[PDB]
Amino acid sequence: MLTIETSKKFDKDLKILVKNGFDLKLLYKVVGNLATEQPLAPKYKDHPLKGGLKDFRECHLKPDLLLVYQIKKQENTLFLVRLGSHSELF
Repeated sequence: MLTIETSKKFDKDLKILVKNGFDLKLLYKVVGNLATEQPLAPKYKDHPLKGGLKDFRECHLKPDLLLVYQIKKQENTLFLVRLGSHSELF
């Protein structure tokens, strides 16, 4: 399967959600849904970004939370990017 990587800005994102209301295992648990992309909220539904950067896609595991990440088939790994909410971060 594909591993799970983390970025810098990402580490600073969870710290803001964990205080307001978030779980640690939730991420390692949602990974199974990120690789398959089954839920992603029916009304939301994951989608690409396009515009010079095709290797970039964001989803929403929760009804009020996004999740930007980038896949790397070169070594089958799931590298995350961002995660949280617009109102939360700002």
